[PDB]
Amino acid sequence: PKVPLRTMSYKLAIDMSHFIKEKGGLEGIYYSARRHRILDIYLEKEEGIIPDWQDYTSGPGIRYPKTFGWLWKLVPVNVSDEAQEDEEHYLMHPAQTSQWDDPWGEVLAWKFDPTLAYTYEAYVRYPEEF
Amino acid sequence: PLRTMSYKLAIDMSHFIKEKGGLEGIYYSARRHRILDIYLEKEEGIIPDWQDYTSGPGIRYPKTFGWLWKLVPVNVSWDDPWGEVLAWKFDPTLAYTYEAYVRYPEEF
Repeated sequence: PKVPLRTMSYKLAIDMSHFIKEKGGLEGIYYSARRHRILDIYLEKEEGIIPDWQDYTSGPGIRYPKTFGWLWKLVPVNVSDEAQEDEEHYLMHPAQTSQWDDPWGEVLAWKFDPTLAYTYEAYVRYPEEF
Repeated sequence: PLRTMSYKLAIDMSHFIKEKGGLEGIYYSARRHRILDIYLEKEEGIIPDWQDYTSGPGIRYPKTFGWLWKLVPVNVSWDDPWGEVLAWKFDPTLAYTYEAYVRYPEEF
């Protein structure tokens, strides 16, 4: 039936990290609050993961996942050339995020990082965010 | 991972694009043609050998069976060798009729 709820432990975070990768992964997909909550619902629905686990550090640059074992961090994506990323947008995806949705103005995309299983960067670098 | 544009892929990419703002009603140009080429080469690794449209005056039909987009003239009363403004129009019946090959097999 429905998977019983369970919190994302360290081992579960790794297994879910690879489960999402095997499902195609999130590489290079642009981050967003809506995509964030969609990811949350996907793991509750298919795997019963209580969705109190997906959070990222806030400083500029890499946004490290605050649950240790989650291997999908956020990275800033480089400036889009004036020509022709705006014509590309009109042509294909006319509905764009505003970069100032992020407090640092940075456009964020998911990136996979296996080393995040061996260093809890979020807590090692920014303990004050806990 | 370059992959070539199959029928099922053309259907899906047709739908993905149409789902979003997509190409609907947008003025066609040789520039915008290549931009679409790149955006698909990059975002899905599709060799850009698929997006051709039949030549003559009138509606231009896509030469990849499964690509659900054609080019339609806009009434008004230039880039086009026939003297027409062209616009992208989604058309789901191209899933079931290879109009390009039916009407103009010459171009194959």
